[PDB]
Amino acid sequence: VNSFSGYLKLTDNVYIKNADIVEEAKKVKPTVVVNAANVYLKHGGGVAGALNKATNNAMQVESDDYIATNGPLKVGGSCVLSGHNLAKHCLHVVGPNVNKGEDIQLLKSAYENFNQHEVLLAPLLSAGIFGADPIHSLRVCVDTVRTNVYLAVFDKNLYDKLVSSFL
Ligand SMILES: CCc1c[nH]c2ncnc(NN3C(=O)CC[C@@H]3C)c12
Ligand SMILES: [Cl-]
Repeated sequence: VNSFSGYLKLTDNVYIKNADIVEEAKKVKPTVVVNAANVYLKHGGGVAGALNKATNNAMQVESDDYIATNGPLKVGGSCVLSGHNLAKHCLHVVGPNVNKGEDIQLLKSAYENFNQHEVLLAPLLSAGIFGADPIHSLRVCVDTVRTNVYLAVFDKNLYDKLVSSFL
């Protein structure tokens, strides 16, 4: 038993809710919150901008030090950093940005990072401002992640579409 509440069980291991991931994180304080990161960990907008704002920019400060030491992530890759006031850890995961021509097949690689964590709160990777169809992102998630994932979808109209088209 865990502290997540109000989710639709899509499968044995995937759950979904209409909520802002930032508010879910503040309420639950999960072990792992997933950020929809870019390779430079420049958290300007979308999920990343919202999470970073909620940390009062501490996420960005930590991220800039990470990049200065290690260089950029790979598309499809990830790193574990602090979750600051939102979670124990933040798993920064880079899904492909189809607006930049990046291979949508890399979305499966991106979701594979989730399997290194038993339970995660997460957004739909590559969707939103990253340009991919959220319906596709949800399907890849279900077909790739085997650990317990709680997906927060802020857009209510999209949530309804994701639910209705699922089975
Ligand atoms: C609007 C930005 C945002 C803030 N907090 C969020 N929490 C969850 N998802 C979010 N955005 N997204 C959707 O709602 C559908 C896919 C895309 C990632 C957000
Ligand atoms: Cl977004």
